[PDB]
Amino acid sequence: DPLRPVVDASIQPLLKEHRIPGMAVAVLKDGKAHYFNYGVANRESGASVSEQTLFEIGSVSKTLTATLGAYAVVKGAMQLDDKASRHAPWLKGSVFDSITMGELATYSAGGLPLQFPEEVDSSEKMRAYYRQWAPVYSPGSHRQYSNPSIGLFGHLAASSLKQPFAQLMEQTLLPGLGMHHTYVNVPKQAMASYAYGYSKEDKPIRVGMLADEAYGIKTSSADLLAFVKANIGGVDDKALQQAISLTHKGHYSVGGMTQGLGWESYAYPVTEQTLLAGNSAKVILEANPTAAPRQVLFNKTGSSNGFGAYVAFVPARGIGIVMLANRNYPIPARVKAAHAILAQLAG
Ligand SMILES: *C(=O)[C@@H](NC(=O)/C(=N\OC(C)(C)C(=O)O)c1csc(N)n1)[C@H](C)NS(=O)(=O)O
Ligand SMILES: [Zn+2]
Ligand SMILES: [Zn+2]
Ligand SMILES: [Zn+2]
Ligand SMILES: [Zn+2]
Ligand SMILES: [Zn+2]
Ligand SMILES: [Zn+2]
Ligand SMILES: [Zn+2]
Repeated sequence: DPLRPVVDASIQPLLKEHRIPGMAVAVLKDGKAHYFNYGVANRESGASVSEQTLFEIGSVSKTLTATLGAYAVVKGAMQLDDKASRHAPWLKGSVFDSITMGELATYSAGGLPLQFPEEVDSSEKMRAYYRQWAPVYSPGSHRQYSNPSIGLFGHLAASSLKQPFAQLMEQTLLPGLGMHHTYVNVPKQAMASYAYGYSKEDKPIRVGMLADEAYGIKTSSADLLAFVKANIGGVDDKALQQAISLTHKGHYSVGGMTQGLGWESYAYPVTEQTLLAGNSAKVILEANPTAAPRQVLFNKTGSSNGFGAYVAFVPARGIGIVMLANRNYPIPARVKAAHAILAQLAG
């Protein structure tokens, strides 16, 4: 593979510097998938990573949850300007009478936090959490990246479709996308392909309320590259195609980043500096005011304990990259390596 030297030059230094036990890398160019696999999925078994190895992709899950939401819209079960409580009777009477589904999807409802408080560990406590929640900002005015925000959006999207979220994903959406080894619940027969994550102390670890919706997907580099392909070349089902397209529309911007449903987008070519800034601690951790929206590059980061994932692609150039590791290594390292590889593929 004549792309191997290019990918190795950017990936190998990451593996050494951060002692990454294993990484699956997949690249798309000119309609062809290329797989580059490094190290081990499981340090006990010493089993090699392949493009069929399942990794936790953490917040990259939000691109798939967004696509379910968009599918619900395409099917007429909901609209992004619906008030949230329209799809949750238990939210009637709360501030969610005046927050929209799109605002939940784009983390712009008014300062829902990054994580549920640790005490919110059941269905009953979660419902009380949202019912008592007091907005910090007016709806639409600030982005605060939030699991409770998009988690709720996904949860209500499934409810709009009258099916549990895990079932819709595993039985309809993901196989519709060509993703047959992508799970919220990894089945018995897939367990032997399931990587372990490795904490900073080299302890093996595996994955909360609305975990499924916000960060719970297990998938392979092959499946994730198929999702990238679907975001470039498209898919057979008309409803799913339109769903995917809705996830590309920009809602608002924060600096040079434009927020859509799940995917975050940039004018391409994109400087390393612009891509680093939109994926910076400032953008991830603080509230930022929303501004008017923007070739286009789409990306999403994901970081669970013991896992670090990144996906980026450019439909106008037919290029894309997936990087899945079982170490949570820094986002800037992911962004830099991806940017370098895509620049070489773009020619
Ligand atoms: C998405 O991956 C999201 N990550 C999380 O919600 C989790 N942890 O976040 C950090 C490490 C900040 C924390 O400890 O609070 C998480 C999910 S399952 C699990 N065990 N941890 C992050 C914030 N998104 S990303 O874009 O920064 O990667
Ligand atoms: Zn490190
Ligand atoms: Zn209840
Ligand atoms: Zn529910
Ligand atoms: Zn520690
Ligand atoms: Zn057809
Ligand atoms: Zn919007
Ligand atoms: Zn402000």
